[PDB]
Amino acid sequence: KDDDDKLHSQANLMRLKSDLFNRSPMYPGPTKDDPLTVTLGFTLQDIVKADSSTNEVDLVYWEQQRWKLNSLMWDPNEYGNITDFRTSAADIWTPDITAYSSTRPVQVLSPQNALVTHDGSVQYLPAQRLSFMCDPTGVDSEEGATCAVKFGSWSYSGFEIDLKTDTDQVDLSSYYASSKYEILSATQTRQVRFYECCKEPYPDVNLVVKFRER
Amino acid sequence: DDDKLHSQANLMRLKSDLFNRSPMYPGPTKDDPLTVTLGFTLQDIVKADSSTNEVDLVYWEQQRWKLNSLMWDPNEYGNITDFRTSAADIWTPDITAYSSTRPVQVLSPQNALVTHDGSVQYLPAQRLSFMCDPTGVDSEEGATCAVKFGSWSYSGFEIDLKTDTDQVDLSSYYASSKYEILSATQTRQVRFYECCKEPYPDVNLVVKFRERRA
Amino acid sequence: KDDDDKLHSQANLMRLKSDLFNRSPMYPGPTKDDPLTVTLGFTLQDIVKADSSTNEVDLVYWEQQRWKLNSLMWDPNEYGNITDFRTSAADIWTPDITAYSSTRPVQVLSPQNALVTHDGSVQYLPAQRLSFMCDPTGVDSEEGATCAVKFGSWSYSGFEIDLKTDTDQVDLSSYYASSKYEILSATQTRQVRFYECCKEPYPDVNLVVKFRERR
Amino acid sequence: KDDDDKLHSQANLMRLKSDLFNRSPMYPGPTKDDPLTVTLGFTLQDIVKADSSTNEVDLVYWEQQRWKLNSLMWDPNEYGNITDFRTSAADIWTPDITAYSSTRPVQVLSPQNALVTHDGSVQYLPAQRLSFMCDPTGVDSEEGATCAVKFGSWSYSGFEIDLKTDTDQVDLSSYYASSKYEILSATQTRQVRFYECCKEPYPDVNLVVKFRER
Amino acid sequence: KDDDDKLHSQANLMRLKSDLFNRSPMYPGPTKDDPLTVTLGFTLQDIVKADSSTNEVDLVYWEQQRWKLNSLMWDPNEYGNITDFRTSAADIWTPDITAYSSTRPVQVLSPQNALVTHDGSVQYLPAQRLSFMCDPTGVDSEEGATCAVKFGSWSYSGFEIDLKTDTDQVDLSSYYASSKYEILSATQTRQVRFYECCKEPYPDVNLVVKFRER
Ligand SMILES: [Ca+2]
Ligand SMILES: [Ca+2]
Ligand SMILES: [Ca+2]
Ligand SMILES: [Ca+2]
Ligand SMILES: [Ca+2]
Repeated sequence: KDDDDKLHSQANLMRLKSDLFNRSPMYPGPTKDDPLTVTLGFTLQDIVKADSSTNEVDLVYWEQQRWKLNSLMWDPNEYGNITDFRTSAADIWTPDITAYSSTRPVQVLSPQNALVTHDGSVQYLPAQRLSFMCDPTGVDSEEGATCAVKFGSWSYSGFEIDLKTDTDQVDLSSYYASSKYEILSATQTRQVRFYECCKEPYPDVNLVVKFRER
Repeated sequence: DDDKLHSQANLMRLKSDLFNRSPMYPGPTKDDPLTVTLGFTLQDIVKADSSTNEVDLVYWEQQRWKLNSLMWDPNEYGNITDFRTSAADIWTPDITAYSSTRPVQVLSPQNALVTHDGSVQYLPAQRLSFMCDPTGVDSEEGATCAVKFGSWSYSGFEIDLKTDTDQVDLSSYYASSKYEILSATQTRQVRFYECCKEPYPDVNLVVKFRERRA
Repeated sequence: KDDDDKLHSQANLMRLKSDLFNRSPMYPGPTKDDPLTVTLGFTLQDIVKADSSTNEVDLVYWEQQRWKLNSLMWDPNEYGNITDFRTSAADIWTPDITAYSSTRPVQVLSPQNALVTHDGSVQYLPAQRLSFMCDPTGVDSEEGATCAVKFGSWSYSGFEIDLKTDTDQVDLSSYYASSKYEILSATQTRQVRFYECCKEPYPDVNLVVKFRERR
Repeated sequence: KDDDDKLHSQANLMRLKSDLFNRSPMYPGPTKDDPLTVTLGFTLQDIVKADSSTNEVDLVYWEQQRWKLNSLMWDPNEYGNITDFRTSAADIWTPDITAYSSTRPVQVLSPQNALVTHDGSVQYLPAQRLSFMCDPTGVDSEEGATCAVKFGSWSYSGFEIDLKTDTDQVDLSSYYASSKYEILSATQTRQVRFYECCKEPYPDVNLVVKFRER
Repeated sequence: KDDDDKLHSQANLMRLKSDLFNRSPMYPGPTKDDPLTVTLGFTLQDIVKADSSTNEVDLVYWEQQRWKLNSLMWDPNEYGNITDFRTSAADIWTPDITAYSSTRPVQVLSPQNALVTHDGSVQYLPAQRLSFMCDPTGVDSEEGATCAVKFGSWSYSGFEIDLKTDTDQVDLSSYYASSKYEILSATQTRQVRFYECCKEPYPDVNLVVKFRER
C-alpha cells in the first residue's frame, strides 16, 4: 500500500545511521588539528532553592549545546532525502561541558537524545537541575542577590573545544512565573582563562543570575 | 503438559521474529509519524513544599501508540493476540514532564503490552516533583498548579499527542491523602515557537487541590 | 582424593546451570495457555517512620515469593544428585509483583539471589524498604492507626499470573522489639478485582497493618 | 633491559589471570558437597548518627571477608613466582553476606577490589555505612545504649556457607576519636540459628555495640 | 582539502588508541616487581557544610592524580606527531586512591576523562564532594576548627603504589570567596604507616584543614 513507503523511509533511516555509526570506529573527539566549536545557551526555568546555611543554590535550566562534526555528514539524496534525525546521545560524541561550581552532581531531567542534521551539526538540549556555590544574601532585599557559575570543557583547551554564545542574553521566556524567586538579570558571557603554567586559552561561559524573593 | 511447550515456543518464535530478525526501529519520522495517547490516573499528592514551591505527585501515565513493525498475524503465531514484554525490548516515546524539578522516579516494573495490530500500551507509575505554587492550599478555593507532558526531542510532525478524555482519572486517588482533589484535567494543546514552522503538542495536567480538613 | 570428588559436584552444577539457562532460550513469561501461580507472604521487620506531614509510612519487610516453572525442572540423577541451587535472580524470569500504592521507588536491602529446586519451584526473598500511602492518625491512641497496601502483578491479569497466600497472617516473628511502633495486628489476604471495562480477574494480596506508638 | 623484567612480570600476572578466569567458567558457589567457610570480622570506624525518632543508627565500618576456593589456587613457580594479586570484585565470586536488620541499602565507601593468594584464598575488605535498627535510649546516660546487628548469608544455610571469626574482638583501633559517640564495648560473636520449619543450621555473626555520647 | 589532514589526524588518533587499548589486554595493575608512584594534590574549592550533630563536614575539591605507565608510551613520529590525547577514564587503568574517613560514598562532580601523554604519563583530575569525619567544634572561634582526612590506595601497599605530593600546600586559588567558611590553613603531607598485621608500609597523603565561620 502506502505502507510500503513508510518502510522505505525506515530503511533509509536504519541504513543512514548504520553507515554513520557502524562504518567507523568512533570519533576520538577533537584535537589541535581537528578543532571544535561548541555554542552554549541557557533557558532558565526556575530557581528552586536558595540556602543560607550551606550557601548553595539550585537551578533548573536547559543547556543548548551545538557543534558540528564532518564525520556526521551525508547527502540527503543518497539517503532518501533525510535531512536530519533524532538519536540517543549515547550513540554520538558529546562535549564534556560541566559547571565549575557544582556542589552536587548534576541531575538530568530530560531524555538524553539529540538531533543530528546532514550538514554535520548536532543540537543536544539537556534539562538539568544544578546545585552550585552561591551566597543568597540580599535575596530578600529589593536589590536582590547575585550569583555566577562558569561552564566549559573539563578536559580540553581552547585549541580543541572553543565556546561561543549566540547572545549574552539568557532566555527567560520559559521562567516559572510563580517561582519562589524572581529574575532581575540573567546573562551569559563567554570568557577566556589563562594560567601561568600553560600557553593555552581556556574558554568558559559565565552565567550571572540576579534574583530576589517575590 | 504437552501443549504448554508449544505456546511457549509459539511466543519465543514470535518475539524472535519481531525483535531478533528485524532490527531496532529508528523511531518516528516526518514520513512515518506516530500518535501517542496520554491519560493520567492521579493517585496521591504526597507533599507540597512552599519553601521551594515544589509539589510531588504519584500517578500512572498511560501511553498507547502503534507501529506497523510490531504488527503480526495471530494464525502464524498459534492464536497469539497479545503478549507482555520488557519495555527495553521495544521503542518507547520520549515523553517527559516539562516542569519537573527532580528526575522522575519510576514506581512500577517497566513492561508493556503489545497487541497483534502493532499497538503498545505502556503504563508507568511515577513520583514527580514539578514547579507549583501551593499558596491557597489551606483555603476553600485551594491551589492550582499545572505541568505539561510532551516529547522532548520530536515535533508534532513526527510525534503527535491526543487524550481519550480531558478528565483525569480520580478513581484510584488515595482517600486519606493530606490533600483532596477539587478538579483534575488533561488537555491537549499545540504551541508554536516560530524559530520553527512546525507544531509542538503537549498534554497539560491542571490540578486544583486543598488540604484535607476533615 | 575427596578434593577430586568435590570437584565433580562443581562441574555438575556448572553443567546443570549451563543446560537449563544458556542452552535454553529466555522464558517468555506466563501466557493464558501457560499460566502460573505466585504465592506471596510477608515477614514484617520494622515500621521505621510514619510521616504525619506527607501521610506516608516506611516498612521494612522480607517478601517471600514462590512459583513453579516446568522449564526449570530437572532429574537429579542426570545431574549428580543435585536437588536444588542458589542462583542470581537476574539469571531467571521473576514475576512483576509490585506495591500498588508506594510513593517512592522500592529499595532492596538484600542480595538478590533465588533458590531453584528440581521440580522447577523457585523461592525468592527480597528484603525491602517501602514507603507507601498511609495516614498515621491515631498512632498515639490505644486503637492505633491502620494502613493497607496491595501487591500484585503490574502487567499480568489473573489469567497469566494467579496470586495467593500460604497463610493469611504476616510473620511477626522477626518484628523489631524496639521499633517506635508496636504491631496490634498484621494481615495478608488475597482479593480478586474486576473492572467494568474488561471481563478478566485481577488478584492482589492486601497487606493490612494496625500499629501504635510504643508506650 | 631493566624494563623487560618489569614488562615480563606483567605478562606473568596477565597470564595467570587469564588461566584463572576467562579460561575457566564462573564458580557457581558453594554446595552441600562443596561447603565453604567465610571468616568475618569488623573494624568499627564511626557511629555517625542515632535517630530516636525513627530508631535507626548509622555505623561506618570496614568488614573483612575471607574465604578460599581451590579454583583460585595456583603454583607461583609456573607464574614467575607470583604469590598474590589484587583484582576487582566483579572478576570473582563473593559470598552474599548481608546485615539482617538493616533499614537502608548499604552504601559502599571503598573501591571494590580484593586480594587473591596462590593458595586460593580471597580477602575482601569493603568499607560500608549501615543504617540498621537500634533504639538509642540511654545514649546520654553513663550506661549508654546497646544496639545489635546480625551478619550472614542471605541465601545460604550452614551446609553451604559456614561462618567464623578470626577473633571475637571487634577492632576499635581505627575508631574516630572525635565521634559524637564514644564506644563502650564492641563484640563480634558467632551464633547458629535453627528453625522448626527446616532441619538445617543458620550461622550469623552478631555484632554488639554499647555506646554513649561524649 | 584541509578536511584531509583533519581526516588523517583523526585517523592517526584512532590508530594510536586501538594500538594501546586493543593490541594488548587491559593492564593488570602495578605489582611489587612493577611498582608505581602516584602524585597527589588537592585544589580545595568550598567547604559546603558542617554538621555538628553527626560530626561530618563536606568538602568540594579536585584531586589531581598523575602516574606513568611504560605500557602507555608511544613514538609521536609513528602517530602523526600526536604528543597526547584525552580519553575516557574507563578505557585505562586508574588507581584506587580514596578517603579513609569518608562517611558517604563520595560524589563525582566532573566528567571522568584523563589526559594521556606520549611518555606514558596520565593526568586525571576528578572533582569530588566528600563527607568525612570532622568535629567542627571551634568553628565559631578565632582559632576555628581543625579537621583531617587521609588519602591513599585501598588495596595496594607501598610496595606496589607509593604516594607523593609536589607541594605540601593545598591549592586555595580556586577557593570560593563567599563560602560559608574561611580557610586558615590547608596542608597535604605524605605519611607512611606500618600496620601491625602486614609487614609492609602503607603511605597516605594527609589532608589537614583549619577553617572557621564567616
Ligand atoms: Ca579545568
Ligand atoms: Ca521543548
Ligand atoms: Ca493495574
Ligand atoms: Ca535468614
Ligand atoms: Ca588501609
